[PDB]
Amino acid sequence: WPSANWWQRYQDAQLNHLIEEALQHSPSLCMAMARLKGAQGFARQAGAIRSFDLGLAASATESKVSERYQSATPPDGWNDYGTLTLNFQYDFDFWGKNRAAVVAATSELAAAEAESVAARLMISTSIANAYAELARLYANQETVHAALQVRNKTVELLEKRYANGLETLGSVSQAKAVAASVEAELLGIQESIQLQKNALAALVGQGPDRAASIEEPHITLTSRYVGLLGHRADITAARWRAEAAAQQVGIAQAQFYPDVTLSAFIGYQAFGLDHLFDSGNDAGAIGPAIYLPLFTGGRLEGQLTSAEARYQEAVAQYNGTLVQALHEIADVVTSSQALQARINKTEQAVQQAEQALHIATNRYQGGLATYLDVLVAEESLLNNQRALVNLQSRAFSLDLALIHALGGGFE
Amino acid sequence: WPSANWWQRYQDAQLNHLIEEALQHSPSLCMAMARLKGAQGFARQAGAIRSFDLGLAASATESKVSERYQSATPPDGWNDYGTLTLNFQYDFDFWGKNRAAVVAATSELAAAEAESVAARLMISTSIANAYAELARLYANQETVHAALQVRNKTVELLEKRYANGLETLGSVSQAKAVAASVEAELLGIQESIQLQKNALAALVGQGPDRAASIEEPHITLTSRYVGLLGHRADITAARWRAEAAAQQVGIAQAQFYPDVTLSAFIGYQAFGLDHLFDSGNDAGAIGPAIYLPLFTGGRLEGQLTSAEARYQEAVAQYNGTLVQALHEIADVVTSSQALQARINKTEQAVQQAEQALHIATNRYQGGLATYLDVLVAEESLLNNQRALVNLQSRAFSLDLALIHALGGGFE
Amino acid sequence: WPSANWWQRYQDAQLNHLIEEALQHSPSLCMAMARLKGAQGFARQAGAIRSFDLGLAASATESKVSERYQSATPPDGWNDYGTLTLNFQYDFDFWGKNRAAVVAATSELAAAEAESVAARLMISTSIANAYAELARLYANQETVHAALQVRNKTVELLEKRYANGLETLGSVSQAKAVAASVEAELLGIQESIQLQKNALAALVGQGPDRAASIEEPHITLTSRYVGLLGHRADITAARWRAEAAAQQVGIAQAQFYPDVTLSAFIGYQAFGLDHLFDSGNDAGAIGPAIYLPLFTGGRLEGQLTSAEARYQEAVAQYNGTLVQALHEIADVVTSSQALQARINKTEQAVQQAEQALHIATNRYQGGLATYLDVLVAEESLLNNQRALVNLQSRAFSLDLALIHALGGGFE
Ligand SMILES: CCCCCCCCO[C@H]1O[C@H](CO)[C@@H](O)[C@H](O)[C@H]1O
Ligand SMILES: CCCCCCCCO[C@H]1O[C@H](CO)[C@@H](O)[C@H](O)[C@H]1O
Ligand SMILES: CCCCCCCCO[C@H]1O[C@H](CO)[C@@H](O)[C@H](O)[C@H]1O
Ligand SMILES: [Hg+2]
Ligand SMILES: [Hg+2]
Ligand SMILES: [Hg+2]
Ligand SMILES: [Hg+2]
Ligand SMILES: [Hg+2]
Ligand SMILES: [Hg+2]
Repeated sequence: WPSANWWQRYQDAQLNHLIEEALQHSPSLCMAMARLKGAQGFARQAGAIRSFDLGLAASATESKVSERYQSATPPDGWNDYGTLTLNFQYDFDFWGKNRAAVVAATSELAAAEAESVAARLMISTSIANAYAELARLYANQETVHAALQVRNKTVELLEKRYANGLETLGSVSQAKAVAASVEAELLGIQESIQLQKNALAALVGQGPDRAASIEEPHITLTSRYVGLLGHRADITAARWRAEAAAQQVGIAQAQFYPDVTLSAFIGYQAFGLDHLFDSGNDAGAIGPAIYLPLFTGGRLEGQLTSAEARYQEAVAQYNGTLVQALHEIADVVTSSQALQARINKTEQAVQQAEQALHIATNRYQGGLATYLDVLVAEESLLNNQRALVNLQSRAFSLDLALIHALGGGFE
Repeated sequence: WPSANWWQRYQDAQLNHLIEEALQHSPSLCMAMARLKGAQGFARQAGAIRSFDLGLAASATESKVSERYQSATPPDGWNDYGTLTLNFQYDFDFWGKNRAAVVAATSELAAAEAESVAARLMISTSIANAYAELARLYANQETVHAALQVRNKTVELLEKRYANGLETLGSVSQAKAVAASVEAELLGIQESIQLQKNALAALVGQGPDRAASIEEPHITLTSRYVGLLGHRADITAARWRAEAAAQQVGIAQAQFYPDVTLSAFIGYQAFGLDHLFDSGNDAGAIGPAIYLPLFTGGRLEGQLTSAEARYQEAVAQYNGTLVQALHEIADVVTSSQALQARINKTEQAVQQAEQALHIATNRYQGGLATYLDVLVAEESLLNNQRALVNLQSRAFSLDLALIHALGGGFE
Repeated sequence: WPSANWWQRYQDAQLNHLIEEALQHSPSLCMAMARLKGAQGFARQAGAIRSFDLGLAASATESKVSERYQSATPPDGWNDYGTLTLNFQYDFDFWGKNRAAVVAATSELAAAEAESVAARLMISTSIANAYAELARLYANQETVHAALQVRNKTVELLEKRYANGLETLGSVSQAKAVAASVEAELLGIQESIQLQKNALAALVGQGPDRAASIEEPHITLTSRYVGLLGHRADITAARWRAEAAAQQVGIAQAQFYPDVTLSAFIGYQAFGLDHLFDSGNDAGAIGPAIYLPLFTGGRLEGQLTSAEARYQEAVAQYNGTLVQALHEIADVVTSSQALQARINKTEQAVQQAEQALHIATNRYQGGLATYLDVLVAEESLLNNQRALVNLQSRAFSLDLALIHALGGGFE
């Protein structure tokens, strides 16, 4: 199914180059890279909760103690003190709170990894879809330009006839109005082409000088040959975020249980900075502490409610993502299955209108039909030719819609 | 005005069932439920600030004191100590800071309650609007299919005539081009119908198998029979959020004032863990503390500026919501008042075009008018019939727009 | 180039008044003001990190000390204690962490200042663009109303003719269908005009009574006469945010280095509240402390990774903004350069169609051409006249697009 570099299947080295440029260096690329690195840093920070912490502390203080407060034998006046210690703290994690925190953070990272794939897909498909439109525009340009050549040929026939007393000025004027209108349409298409090149340049992270070297597409379209949702990075990301939320419910539950910590220090403390290192002025301690909240008035309880709510939200978000992915795939299937008959009937309208015009103009070049018959046929032909070109372009768009709906093929 | 289950007024048990399904269980539903529960948990957490807090603390420590630091008679060497205490803390709230915090949180909850109603409205109206489009599509299907039957009948008349030397091949070819084009339009409509069923399935939280049982709508539209803004949950929510912001200004102001707290503990402390419970090794304390910031270099001041700014923003947000609600209601009124005359003139175009076609085809079936007169009339008729069906559908859309603009009728 | 009050160049005091109203008082205005004040408050709060902090603390405690814990000569029973102190804290900032924090906050403020300019631009251009559409609608109203007068004149000619046996009922019916359709189009345009007035009222922060005094625009369009990006407030804001992020990388780096603080207090502490102020019960201290983290298990490291990621994101965001601004300017140039030829060819279609109609109707008023020739010409004329009016309106839209792309002229 969809390749990793799936755009290569269209055999357009243009398209290949545009996507390749965007995926090597472009702002959308860099932002996606950055957002993944962010999640990596966040995961790293979270994992620290399961380590011990070590720090060095030192102080020098000039202090005067109250004479009648907490010491029966306080030193007199202002004296200097110093300390210099190595300090240690470790949280025991008896209920798994901190482990759950790390699982939540790593689940977020897994979601971030999936989102980086989704970002690659969003870049490549945004370019391919813009390219599809460029191709559609160039097709409409060819169709309208060819019609213009004909409209001009009709004016000049009708003018030669009018000159020889074989046609009216009304017909001539109408034909000139038709030709001017078709040319106006062509100019609009040509503007759109250039606008679309500008957009492609921006999509690949470049200024508008990149647009100057964009040429007519040459796309080769080949027919291809619930279980279909496993390459959807959005579903994967939402899965992992629902896992992270579940873990956060666990954290909130574990906050009701005793927290057991271990602290320690070792170093020197002295009355007199010049005595900091004297024999006997070492100090140290180690021991566990436990804290058990007994009544918080709603803090622990409310936090648990909020964590449950976030889990429920995340599950609903996952469900929504599944529903939306199935909708997207269902639509691609619907439209893909409808396309051939649409094209078929529109081809038939083109061909019958082309016959109509051929007969109308033969008859005109021989004085049996009016100019009006020609105008009506010309208009019907052009309208159907444009409809056809747009449906042919739709085949490419639908192939791209399938690739998007399947989530690409990054692997 | 708008009922609680307002969609029932259209007398389409289909529509009723789709909305009912979505409101019983669907991802959009669940996310809305979850976001309300979240606000409930947040409110619960906030209310804790006005309670006292109670906790149990215990520790066992092996400690060596410096010989010449803070004790004139320090114990020698490394000794074991233990503590086990019940701890209590209460913030007095003399300036109402904490009360304002709870008012802010409960105001947010009231806003969240209003937003849950808005979410129900967004679900039901999104479904009804998608349904409106489904109905419009089925109407265009009937209109275009009926026209197709006629186009085919015209081909086969013109072919019988051409066969008998009474018509040209040009006419025949044009008529076939017209019929193929009308059929191509029909196929496009039929695709849209299926796409719209897919969308309805997704809107009610279901996979695309739900779409398979969606049938043609049968909507019954009945005419109905600043003060009109009280069912707007968005205005209510913004109201309450502006209240919450106002309270937060109060909090920021109160941070300049003295904070008075009460702390207490009771328990046991001992040199020697085996002596933890000995007579005389109980320890306890109670008392108030007061802290008054005297200079913070911009922390309190900046926090007040930020809180005032948030209030101003929230008031502007409320004002914007009022303006937008009035715009929405004004537009519904504008369009509702315009609709009948639009329909009237478009009905007149339909009927006159239908007469034109009838005369053109009678005249054709008797050799007085061209095929061209028939083509022009057929085209004019179909264009006007589609315009009419779209305006008739607009009546339903406008009724739904009114319900949305009034904020529904949940009560 | 673009003035500060650039809309004045269109010489429409209407437009001037609408924009002026919105910029004096409107919800969008107020929200923008509020968001700037917020950033000001945040900057103020951040700057506090470089000041010292002063506070007053007092306590009164009833306390019972354990007999055999930490004092060899503990007081007996429950006794009262009091304290009353002035407390001082100052962070030294040897590595520039706190300075970087303030630079980051002031850079955010500079970005907020730029965004307030962008908000002014978004307000004025949203109004001008809505006004452009209002003008376009009024032009289409004039064009369609004038065509309607003609369509009605054609019905009544064809009816007088049909009455005298000189025309068919088919022609009459077709002409009536055409007129009804043109009137239906007019009614739709008139609805749109009123909807557009409603939108303008909302855009200037007013209820729908403001819409009642909005009249036909009278815009005067005058031709004007990478380096072009310096008035883009979005680029400026993104610049400053990338600076703020860079500083935050510095903060994260500086967190690995020793933190040196200074603390002090002075006051009174006493056993016996009635002795709080007794000679010798003063207490005080001053001194520096240093903390150096030695191992944090990923906290410092992960924070640095996250800060680098945010910098990278912000740089990419800046780059994206540059690319998007260049795209916007490139499009304005593309479309501006295309416009004249589009208008020219469309003017030619109008004029030739107008000749066609004139000849068709002269010939009709003299029995040489059919009604059909008239219908075809009338339709072609109207279609081209509307296309022209829309292209003329486009000239105004493009001028506004240029002003937007250049970022206005606030100075
Ligand atoms: C990473 C280094 C950790 C060890 C720090 C040990 C600090 C205290 O250590 C010391 O202090 C005394 C007072 O001078 C001496 O009497 C000692 O012999 C000595 O062990
Ligand atoms: C919720 C329980 C709160 C009460 C805890 C009281 C702890 C201290 O209580 C005690 O400690 C002493 C030392 O053993 C005794 O001499 C006592 O008679 C006793 O009151
Ligand atoms: C802003 C005011 C700062 C100064 C506070 C000084 C508090 C301690 O000050 C004092 O305490 C004693 C005990 O009564 C006396 O013996 C003193 O003479 C006196 O200096
Ligand atoms: Hg990057
Ligand atoms: Hg990069
Ligand atoms: Hg739920
Ligand atoms: Hg649910
Ligand atoms: Hg404001
Ligand atoms: Hg304001």
